[PDB]
Amino acid sequence: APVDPECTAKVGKAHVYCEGNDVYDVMLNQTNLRDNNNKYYLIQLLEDDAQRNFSVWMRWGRVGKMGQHSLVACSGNLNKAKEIFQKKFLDKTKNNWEDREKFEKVPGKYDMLQ
DNA sequence: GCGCGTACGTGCGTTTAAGCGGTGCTAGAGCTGTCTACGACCAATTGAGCGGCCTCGGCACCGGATTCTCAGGCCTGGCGAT
Repeated sequence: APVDPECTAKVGKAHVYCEGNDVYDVMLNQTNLRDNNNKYYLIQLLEDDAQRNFSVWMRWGRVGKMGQHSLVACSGNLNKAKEIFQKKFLDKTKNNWEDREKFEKVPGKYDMLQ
């Protein structure tokens, strides 16, 4: 699970956060020819290499384009970083992160790659 | 090949002058009669029209010069989607 190369402030200084089978790195997509949508949204919970400190990276646009981004700082509070990661995934897909081993999908919202 | 905008083809209802048969009249095409205006007939005169003759400048056109306009390019704002 690599850190986004567009995360130029934190790539090569941090890793993706993981626990047991779970991995806090996910790419969302939404494509719809009726209204000409073809877009993406990357989400990553990142932890620094040298110290127990956290951020949520996010990067989005039209598919294959640079678009926009944000690096949300969480200090030593992993629970805040988990909450922000899970909230963005929930708001973009109308369904939970945790009890979704089977990926159900709804209209007007993002899909997710494997 | 086709998205989608619309106008006339097709069915029902209203009502008006087309189509019609009788009544009635004089407007005017056609018949019969008047009579003199004028083309073609018939001839001599004579110059305009047409056949041969020039002769000159309108036109085509080759040399040289300038403007018109199509083809081959260039850059900044509108607003599209994120």
